[PDB]
Amino acid sequence: GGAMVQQTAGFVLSQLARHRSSWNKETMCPPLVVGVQGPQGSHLTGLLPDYLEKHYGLRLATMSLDDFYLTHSDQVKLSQSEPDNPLLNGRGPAGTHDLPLLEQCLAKLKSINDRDQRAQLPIYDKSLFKGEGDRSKEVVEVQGPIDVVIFEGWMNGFGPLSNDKLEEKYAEAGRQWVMPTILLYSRSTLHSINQNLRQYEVLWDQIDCFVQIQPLDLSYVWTWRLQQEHNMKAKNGGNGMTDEQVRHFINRYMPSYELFQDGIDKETTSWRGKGLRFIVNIKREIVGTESF
Repeated sequence: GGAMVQQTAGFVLSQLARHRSSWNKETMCPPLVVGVQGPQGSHLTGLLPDYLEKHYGLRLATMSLDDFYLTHSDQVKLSQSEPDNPLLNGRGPAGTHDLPLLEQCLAKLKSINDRDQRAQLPIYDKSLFKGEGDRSKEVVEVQGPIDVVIFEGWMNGFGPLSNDKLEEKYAEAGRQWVMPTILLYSRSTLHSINQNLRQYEVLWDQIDCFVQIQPLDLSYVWTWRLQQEHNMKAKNGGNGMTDEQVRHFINRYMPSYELFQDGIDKETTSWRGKGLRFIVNIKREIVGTESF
């Protein structure tokens, strides 16, 4: 109900109206697909659906990237095929998501207004296999018609690099050295994640407009994720990662922020000119907004 939710609602409503005006086909207008990206550390995508449904009469469906991780069996196969890549030894980065399922579900949602109008979305249970995670048997039932699809994720919209450009960033980091986390990894490990990320471009191209939460400084992500783990531990009897384990956890994600986050803001994206960025301080207060 706060400023970010209200401002994001205004943007969704305006983008929906443009989408509906622009639709130049004989079939029904598809849902507006809103991509959402923001760092580790309720929150926007937890509050925004009920706000739009209650106050603006919209029907929403939400896709969260983490619910589309590979099944545990498939992730084990991935780890075994890339034993020297620490980033692929468990869920998280590019390559650890089920891209056929993501594409199938987004295409299903995008045809859900056609005139039968139903979709099923996966749920991922991070506690299974002693915390390694697996797809749940439970699903989310979606009943059309749908005005808006929120498709959110810590790396949604992240763009791959040319080989030369990845090398450029890796070499630059080495000449400068808050150590850049890409220096924790081999060049071949980083190239693999980059190549994995190229497979997401068909998925990104299904997004119509975009909302991004950008910290003033990438260092906030560590601080926020520590707060989150302490908050969760304080409410669930004290079960969670240690501070050191949170650090190692976030060090697996930070190279992706360092290398690929700028791909959200570039001339070739499907949401170019239809993006809203919130710039936030460490207290998560909006300190600026930008369009992209």
